[PDB]
Amino acid sequence: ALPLDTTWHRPGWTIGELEAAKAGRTISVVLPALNEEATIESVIDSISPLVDGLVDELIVLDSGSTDDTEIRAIASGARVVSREQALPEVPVRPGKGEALWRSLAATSGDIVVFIDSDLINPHPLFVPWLVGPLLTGEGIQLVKSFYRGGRVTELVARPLLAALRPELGCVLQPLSGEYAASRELLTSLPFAPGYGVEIGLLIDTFDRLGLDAIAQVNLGVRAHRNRPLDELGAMSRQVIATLLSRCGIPDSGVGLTQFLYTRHTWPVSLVDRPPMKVMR
Amino acid sequence: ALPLDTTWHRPGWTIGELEAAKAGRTISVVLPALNEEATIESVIDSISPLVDGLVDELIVLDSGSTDDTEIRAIASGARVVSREQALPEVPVRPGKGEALWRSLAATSGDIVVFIDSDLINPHPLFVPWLVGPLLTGEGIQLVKSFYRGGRVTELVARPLLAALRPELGCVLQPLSGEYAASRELLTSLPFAPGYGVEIGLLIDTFDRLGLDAIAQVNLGVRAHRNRPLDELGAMSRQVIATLLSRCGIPDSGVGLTQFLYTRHTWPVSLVDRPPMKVMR
Ligand SMILES: O=c1ccn([C@@H]2O[C@H](COP(=O)(O)OP(=O)(O)O[C@H]3O[C@H](CO)[C@@H](O)[C@H](O)[C@H]3O)[C@@H](O)[C@H]2O)c(=O)[nH]1
Ligand SMILES: O=c1ccn([C@@H]2O[C@H](COP(=O)(O)OP(=O)(O)O[C@H]3O[C@H](CO)[C@@H](O)[C@H](O)[C@H]3O)[C@@H](O)[C@H]2O)c(=O)[nH]1
Ligand SMILES: [Cl-]
Ligand SMILES: [Cl-]
Ligand SMILES: [Mn+2]
Ligand SMILES: [Mn+2]
Repeated sequence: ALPLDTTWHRPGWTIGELEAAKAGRTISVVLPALNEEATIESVIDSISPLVDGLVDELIVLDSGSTDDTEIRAIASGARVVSREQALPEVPVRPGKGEALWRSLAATSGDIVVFIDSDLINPHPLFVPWLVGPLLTGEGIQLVKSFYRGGRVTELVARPLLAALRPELGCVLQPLSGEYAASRELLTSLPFAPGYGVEIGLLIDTFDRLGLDAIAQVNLGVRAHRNRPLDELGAMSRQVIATLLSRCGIPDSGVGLTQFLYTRHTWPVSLVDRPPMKVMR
Repeated sequence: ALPLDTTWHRPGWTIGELEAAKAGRTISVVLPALNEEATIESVIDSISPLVDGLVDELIVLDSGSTDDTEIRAIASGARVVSREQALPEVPVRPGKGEALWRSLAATSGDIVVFIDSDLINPHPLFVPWLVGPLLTGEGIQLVKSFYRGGRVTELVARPLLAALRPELGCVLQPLSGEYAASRELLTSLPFAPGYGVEIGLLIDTFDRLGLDAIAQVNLGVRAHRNRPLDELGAMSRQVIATLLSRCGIPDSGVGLTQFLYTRHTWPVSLVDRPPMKVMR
């Protein structure tokens, strides 16, 4: 009933059917992680039984952790790849976008799945639920999750999309960290910096391929790290810079300032990474 | 230390000094109210001792209440003015902006003060603190309050201003409902609809008069009705339509939709009321 292919109920497919449907295509899973020692093990454990079956590859992309993220992820059997290791010829910039962009060079799967590493008790059918529409459908090259409280999503991302790309008004969670896409699409698109990366991929995919190429899947309920409002403001600012730029609007480049009563300025970036294709 | 005149500490002035400084100028106070029976009395009580002294006029602008707002405000001694009564030649539209715009025709003070009517225990020096810089300073024609959690302010309004009008980055509470301004300025400016009205007045004042004409004052701590996120999303959407329009950006006019799992669409308006001047 939406112009967008939307699975509302627990998808039907079994692990075996999904695996059959691959037909020579490979699947990489990527867990970006910055200081997530309390949750990383459980996220890995939820996925690693799929490895050498439905999933051909799982990595943790460690984004500069100074806690025990790497040693715990290793103890869980995971290959852990630093930003450095992932693309050593290019100096490292901070932010999630960079980490995901670099993960394209550390993986070789025809389909790439992203899952956040701060999730509290993730379901082991997250990945199968997400590759469903890529594997069985035709035309689909991006799958976003939705769930059941997304303050930045509900107050910033979705109202700005109603304002400037109303066609995407039917995406329920445009900022979701859990999503899958073809390598062909991801290495052809630029990667916005920091927390701008999801909203950039969504709009560029739509602008380049239209809605027919985009699916969304219910993953149930989502629980993750709840962050203080001051941190979310910084995030929101980067979401706005990236969204305005994709819509042709000039962004000042001036970072958000907050007065807690003292003055702090958060970084914002107007620099995207290019399509990973150009690094061939 | 800011390009904006900012009173950080309890203003010095006394009620008598402020009253002397009026020099023939009159002061109207306006309380917009939609279904605020639990708080309206205390807000009125906090201000009505100023009447016939510092304040020449106090009204409640009743915005269509179906609870006991009017009868309680009356029992508190307040003149209660409906949207109808305030400007009978023009049919009533919904939203806060309309109510404030109409209040310009129901008042005659050279200075107009707005105070929200859902405030929990407001301080009786709110109004004196707000008219301070209009009464004593020179050049000032708008005074906004700030305070000490403003989710729409911190995630939408202030980051969008950093993006599109960075000069206003130093306004700490651009959406505050407690503020004062000259009649000359207010009847010269258009009034954005619904919850767009504050952000519209701020940007138009700046664009027309620059920062020198704008002051802000600490009013301490603010407590008010906490609204559900779905309601705030609608608010945020109107804040965005109004902000984009003042910045020269085309807004789709498409209202926000939410899926709670069922589909609802909230109204958004691209229609401003004209300067009240044209209704002379
Ligand atoms: O520099 C960074 C920052 C974050 N992360 C990881 O990225 C994931 C999501 O980060 P988080 O700090 O938990 O973001 P959220 O506050 O949850 O933001 C939501 O909205 C963001 C904007 O789209 C998305 O990037 C997020 O995935 C989404 O969960 C987590 O596993 C982090 O460890 C990094 O790897 N590097
Ligand atoms: O149609 C309406 C809606 C609201 N109100 C009154 O306006 C005031 C503020 O409304 P509220 O629902 O409490 O808004 P907030 O969620 O607090 O929104 C904040 O941010 C808004 C956008 O700028 C401002 O309009 C508000 O004053 C500010 O408090 C209250 O006294 C309401 O009774 C009306 O009179 N008519
Ligand atoms: Cl291409
Ligand atoms: Cl004029
Ligand atoms: Mn998170
Ligand atoms: Mn309120």
